[PDB]
Amino acid sequence: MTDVVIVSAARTAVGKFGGSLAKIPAPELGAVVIKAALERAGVKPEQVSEVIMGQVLTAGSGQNPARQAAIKAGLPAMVPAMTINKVSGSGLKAVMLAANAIMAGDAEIVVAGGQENMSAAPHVLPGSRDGFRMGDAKLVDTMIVDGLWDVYNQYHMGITAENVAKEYGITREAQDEFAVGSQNKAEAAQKAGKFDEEIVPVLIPQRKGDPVAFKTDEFVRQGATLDSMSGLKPAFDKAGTVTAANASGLNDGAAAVVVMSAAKAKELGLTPLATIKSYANAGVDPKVMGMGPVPASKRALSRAEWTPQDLDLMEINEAFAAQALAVHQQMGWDTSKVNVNGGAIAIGHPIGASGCRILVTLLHEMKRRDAKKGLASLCIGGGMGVALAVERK
Amino acid sequence: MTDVVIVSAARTAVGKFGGSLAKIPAPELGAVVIKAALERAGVKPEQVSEVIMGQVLTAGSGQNPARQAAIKAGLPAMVPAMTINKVSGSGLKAVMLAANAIMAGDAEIVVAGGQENMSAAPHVLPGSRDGFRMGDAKLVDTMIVDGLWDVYNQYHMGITAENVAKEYGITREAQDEFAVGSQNKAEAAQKAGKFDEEIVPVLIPQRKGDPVAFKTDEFVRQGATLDSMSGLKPAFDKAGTVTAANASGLNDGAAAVVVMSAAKAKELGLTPLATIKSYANAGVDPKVMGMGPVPASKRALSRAEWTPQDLDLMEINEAFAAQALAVHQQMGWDTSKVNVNGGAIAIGHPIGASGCRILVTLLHEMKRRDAKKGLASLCIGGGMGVALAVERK
Amino acid sequence: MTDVVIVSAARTAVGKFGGSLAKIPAPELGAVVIKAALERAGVKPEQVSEVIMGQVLTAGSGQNPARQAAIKAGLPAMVPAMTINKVSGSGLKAVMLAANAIMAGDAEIVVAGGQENMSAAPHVLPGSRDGFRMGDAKLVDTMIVDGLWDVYNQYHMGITAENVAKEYGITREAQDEFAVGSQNKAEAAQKAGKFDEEIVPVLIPQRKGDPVAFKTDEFVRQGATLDSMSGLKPAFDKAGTVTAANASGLNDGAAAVVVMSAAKAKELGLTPLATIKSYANAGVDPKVMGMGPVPASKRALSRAEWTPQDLDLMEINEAFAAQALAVHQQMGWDTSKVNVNGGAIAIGHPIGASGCRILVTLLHEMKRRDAKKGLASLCIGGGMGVALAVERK
Amino acid sequence: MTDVVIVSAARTAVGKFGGSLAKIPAPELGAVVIKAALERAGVKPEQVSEVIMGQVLTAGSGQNPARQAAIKAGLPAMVPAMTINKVSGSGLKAVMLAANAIMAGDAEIVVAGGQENMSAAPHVLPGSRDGFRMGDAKLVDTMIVDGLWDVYNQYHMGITAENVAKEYGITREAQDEFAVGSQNKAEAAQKAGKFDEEIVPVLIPQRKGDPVAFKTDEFVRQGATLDSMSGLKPAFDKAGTVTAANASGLNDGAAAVVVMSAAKAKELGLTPLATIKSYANAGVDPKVMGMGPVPASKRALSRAEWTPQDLDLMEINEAFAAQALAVHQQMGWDTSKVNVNGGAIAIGHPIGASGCRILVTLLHEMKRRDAKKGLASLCIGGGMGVALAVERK
Repeated sequence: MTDVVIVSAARTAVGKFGGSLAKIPAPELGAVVIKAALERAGVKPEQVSEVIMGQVLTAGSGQNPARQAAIKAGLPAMVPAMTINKVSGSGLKAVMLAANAIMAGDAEIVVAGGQENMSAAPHVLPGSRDGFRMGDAKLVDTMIVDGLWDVYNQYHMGITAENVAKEYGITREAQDEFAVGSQNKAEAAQKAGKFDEEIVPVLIPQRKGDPVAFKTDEFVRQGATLDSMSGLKPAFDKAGTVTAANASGLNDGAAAVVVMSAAKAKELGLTPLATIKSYANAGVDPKVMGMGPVPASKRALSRAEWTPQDLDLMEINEAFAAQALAVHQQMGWDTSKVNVNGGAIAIGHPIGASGCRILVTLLHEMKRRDAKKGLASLCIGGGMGVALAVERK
Repeated sequence: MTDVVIVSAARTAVGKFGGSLAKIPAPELGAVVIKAALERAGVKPEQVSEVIMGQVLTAGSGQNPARQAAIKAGLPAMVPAMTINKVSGSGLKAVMLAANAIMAGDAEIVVAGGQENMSAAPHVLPGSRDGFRMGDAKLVDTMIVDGLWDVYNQYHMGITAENVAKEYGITREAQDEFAVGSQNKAEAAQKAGKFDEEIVPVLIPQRKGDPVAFKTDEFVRQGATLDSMSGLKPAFDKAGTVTAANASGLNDGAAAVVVMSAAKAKELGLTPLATIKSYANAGVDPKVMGMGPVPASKRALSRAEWTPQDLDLMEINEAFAAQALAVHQQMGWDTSKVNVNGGAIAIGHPIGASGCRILVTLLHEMKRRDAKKGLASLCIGGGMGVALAVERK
Repeated sequence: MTDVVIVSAARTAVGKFGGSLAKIPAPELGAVVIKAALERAGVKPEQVSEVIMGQVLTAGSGQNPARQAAIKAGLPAMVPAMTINKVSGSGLKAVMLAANAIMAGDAEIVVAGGQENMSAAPHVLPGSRDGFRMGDAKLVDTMIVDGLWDVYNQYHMGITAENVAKEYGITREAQDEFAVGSQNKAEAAQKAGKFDEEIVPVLIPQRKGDPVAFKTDEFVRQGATLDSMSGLKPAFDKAGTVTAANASGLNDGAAAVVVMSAAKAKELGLTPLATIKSYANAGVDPKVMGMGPVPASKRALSRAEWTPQDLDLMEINEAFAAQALAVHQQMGWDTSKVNVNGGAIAIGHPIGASGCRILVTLLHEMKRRDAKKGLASLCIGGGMGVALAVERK
Repeated sequence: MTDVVIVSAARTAVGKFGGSLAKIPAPELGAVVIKAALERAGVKPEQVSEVIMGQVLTAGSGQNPARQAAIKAGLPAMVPAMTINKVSGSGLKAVMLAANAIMAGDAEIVVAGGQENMSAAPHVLPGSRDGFRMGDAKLVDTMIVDGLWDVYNQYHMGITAENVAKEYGITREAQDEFAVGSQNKAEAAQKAGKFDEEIVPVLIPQRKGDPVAFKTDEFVRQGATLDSMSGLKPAFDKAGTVTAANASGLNDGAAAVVVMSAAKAKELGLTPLATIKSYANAGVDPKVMGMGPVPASKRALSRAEWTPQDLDLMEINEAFAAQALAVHQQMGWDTSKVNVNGGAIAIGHPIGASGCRILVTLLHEMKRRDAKKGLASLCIGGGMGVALAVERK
């Protein structure tokens, strides 16, 4: 059939919970990256066939957050858009959907990624429409129930990370060591300007002044040490191993890529960043959802006819050190090539955006080191994984 | 390219607002129809490659509503699922994504549809994290803001219907006539048992008694007359034309179809209900979103190399009589072949499910009258349409 | 100092929970009875020195509910008013404060009573001003927390009634005979027109035609039998004696009397309903709050130099059969003189009003029988009692 | 009826909105002053006949806040208590009711005052019991609606201040100058230690450390100048005179006095702080509620047979400089004898407590300077005033 290529890539910086992006709605972050990614590609808004954006947390967001991002980015009304939710998989699954559509001949050019503002997620009042005839009622945190809580077992994602830690023998000390590594890798990449090219600024309005650009991954902890972690108390289970320091955060951000067939890029005179080599999803038991990247990455590698050793660089999302370590244990690949600029423990985890955020990061680093074969993969609440492989000439 | 077929199709009856389905969460509705479509197909749950369900209103619904439906339907954890939101387009867009993934080689068997419980939609409290230092605060109705309110113009979907009525000269009296036709057609279909085959029952628990089977479209008003409608006051604009009787309702329901390649159905010994001939989306100005089906249906017909006159049967969703009538005026096709068993004014409009609900109704009627060429289409809040054409041997 | 007289008495009928008064704010109910009590007394609004109304549930009620009722009853701005809260004692305590003011020469004519709309009580959101940075938050039922919940032991008034039943050996059977007696006596009183004179109609706006006059104690169960109660489940504790049928309900209503010195009444040419003989409060352990009426009634009788046997008629509130029966047990008086027209189990218990409601009922029955000596008393959540004795010449 | 005397007086320091007392519920503030006032007087908890506490904002506070203060202060269950609401009049009115009760013979020893935590007042959800079938709902601020908002005119207390400013010609300049005066007087009293004796410390738990003694009027702004006020935006009306600096604030605190007959204090060997000479209430138009102290103070002076010139010392509450100035203009009294240690503009205005707070301040300063004739008065939302005159031998 047809090869799919990525012609451009952009992300916002990732905001801390209640931080610099907390008052900017997720679609407005999405618009920043859709607009930037098209500019970078040299593609006019009217040439876009569709926009697909992941967003998990949509309570009170208004009709179709992806359409809002597309319109706010300047795209004309003739360009249709769809919002998707595959939890942390969303941002990457959008690119997968774009590739399916191009391959099927349903679309020519697709802007795909994800957008999330966890800070702005509201509380919801279940049963409000009916009323509360007697007795107390509950205001439920949508960020938790819709973003972070397993339906089937009724406990937090952090408990799934405890389950994975026990199953694969991932100790508290190894978690913390992995977490310090991520922070120091991120600090080192940040301090050396390595995130400069991939980040586009978001202008934050200021009461009686000009807006200020936000363009730094403010969640990254500089000068992080093992000692600053090894004393912390477990966050989710009193006898447990997972802490605030060895899990990712609650974060805000967006990321997008522009996708088209290789034949279309050549028709337009565009040199692609990379070819999409393969992609795959996978399902696992919700109890061990952090393991999804294993069967997903294995399926993606098999579709690519690659081995884990053929890879030059990977981005494997760090929702929890416990799960990222188990994944590395089970894949057997070389971890000096994974998250070389740090991961989500340091950078943050805006759930519906991360899938494309890590792809953006992967592509920019590949180019910088002239890596030829890369993979991005993430675990997914409710027991899934997605993985996508890219190849450079 | 690979031909994609639909091998089975099932819907719940549509519940009234606060009616028989009001306490059954949308993913339980989806489960009922996923499970029945697979039974009807003769496809085991472990054969399924992916589930894709639309659901618009997801506040407090828990992680990834489509996964919830899949798991509740008895599908194993290895089967991935994803939720989508293209407003009222969702349930039909789901089927489109399924066909894309089959044609691309990404999936083999997909269960695709939509699910919605508008009755259960809650209120949300924006700003609840920060708190309310002084003064009052708004509890926002998610059904309205997320389902029924245009972002760009900040008014109800009903005003977009008034815009269309004005633009296209659709009178109050023409709307009411249409609406009475739809109710009378739905009444005739009910009395004749036309919906018996497509409807699968939902068992409604009863306090100290056996569950009761809900299996009838309880929103349908039997004995509807013009005099019952022509006296009502307009619902959205005091000088307008759109009333509660010539617009659809707020409703609960779900619908699903099982999709696979023609080669796969042959291998499995399955006789399809139909082949998917073509499909398309479209964008239009949000102010006239009701017109979405015109460019969508023209693109789908074009892709099929059919003309409007080639069609034997259509299902064009009746969000508002005003928009359904403008769509017919612009397409110029034979309206005696449209919504022959009634439409949403009568049956209801569970937004995230409607696009698959109408597909289910189309396919069952096509089979009963031996129609060969069909089309389903819907408008979409924010200014879009989708359309899908099917063909039977 | 002075003899204090009651010149007039009026009450609304008592509304069922969510029933006929549920949409009428408490001060508007209080306005009804203040206006009516003054017309019945022959006292014009500008002669009033003060208005004192009990209201327990005042969340979102607006500034000073008693002043609202006074203004709404047509009293001029020059007449001050005060709201009080002694839980169920409130409505009677108002009368006691009125009589103190008069005896001290602080006031001349006082309208005193209480008003309550339990149906309209809202939920509150504690911590709302600081916000809920992460996690679920509680909407607290003000009816329960402010009206019905013991602060010190953190359980329902119904558990205090279980405590009383156990300590004084009041059995489930005793309680149910008491409760059926109350229903039957109320039904007989309604048939005899006993409440025709005391009740002031409240006009209730209707969907269609003219407002309907609400003027009947609609909570009273006609044709109640022992068999309808002896089989029910306990309402507050598995091992309990207290049920929905042997406790009163959640109710709406108001009541007021007009109070002044005997000398002021003769100077104005008015004939009193009765003279206030004495009154008292008392405190008991919160655990057995239902016994409050014992030390309160003993103190009032002692202040009157009367014996329990001197009484012709008593109104002793029946929040719970369990506590009313223990009160009777400890006082030793003839229970056939008590609540002769039925009590709160049948009529209902609008908490801030009930203390004057029962006095109103007492005074009208005393007149009709030409009884000479009476007493009203109530228990009070948090461990108190109030009692007040009246004499007719 | 003998004279009534005040044997002791105690208050907390006044907290700023969201300040040092913010997390201490009102009845706990109440408890501090009840216990202290009894200790100062030499009265054992079990000798108390009744506790009477003002508290305006009671939404979710639990049953009978006055009783809660009494029990928390260590008074036995046998001591009855009552909460009252006459808005800002509440705390002085409680003393008035205590005096009426002693004169009447009803009580012997009464603890009276008020308590308020405005910081902690929650939001309420009106109609929550019935639910919100469609459309947005409103969370309402109970501080504003129950404490600060005029029922009849539907506007803030600040607007009643603007009414008084216009009607009595009280300029923006005159108001800023008065306000600078109050702040400067309070500053000097803090440096001098004039409040040392009246204030009782409240221990604020620290999380990190031992609990800190809160014992200073932390709202007082030291170094206040005319220049810091004279350019501020009006806070309530655009064409207005009232600002955040010439009005008091939103505050937390409690105060109580112990009251008994002169004969009783002699029997117990107790030296009064003062004799209650007289007291009065009054009503005015809600629109001009700030003038309430005029007729209340004239009525109280009249019952005392005093003239305004007879007074050695006054405490007239400063809700708004606009009304305090109008009150002084109408009474004609010596303003250098009013609020000599500063007033509410500086000290703060915890509404249900302020009427006792100013009395506590009055009594301590009267003793310090050997003043013989004193008076305390405040305005009341909804159009009222209260005044109480005291006399030292």
